[PDB]
Amino acid sequence: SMSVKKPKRDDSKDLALCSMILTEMETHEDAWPFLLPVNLKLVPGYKKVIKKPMDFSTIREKLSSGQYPNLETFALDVRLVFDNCETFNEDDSDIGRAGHNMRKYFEKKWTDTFK
Repeated sequence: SMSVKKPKRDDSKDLALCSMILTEMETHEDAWPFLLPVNLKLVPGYKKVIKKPMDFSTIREKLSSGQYPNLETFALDVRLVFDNCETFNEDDSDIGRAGHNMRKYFEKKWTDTFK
């Protein structure tokens, strides 16, 4: 509260570390469904159903231009990628499985790096 602060958790490396994690996700063999925004002109249903589209290129641009205020808003957009994927894709499809694999991969890097 006013003039009463918890000790300062060092956040000065967060940008570098989120960038490293994102590189690792970009270079995963199962990243291909997530590298670019879904083409809303060419994929029936996507625009109406998926209220907040998100992809790794869009997260990379946001990260590079100071549009994440903290590491939690970064994790929210990564999870949005996989939450959208589960919304639109069957679990037993190549893309559905890719999204599960990537989410697992992310969450381990996240825990190991920050928790």
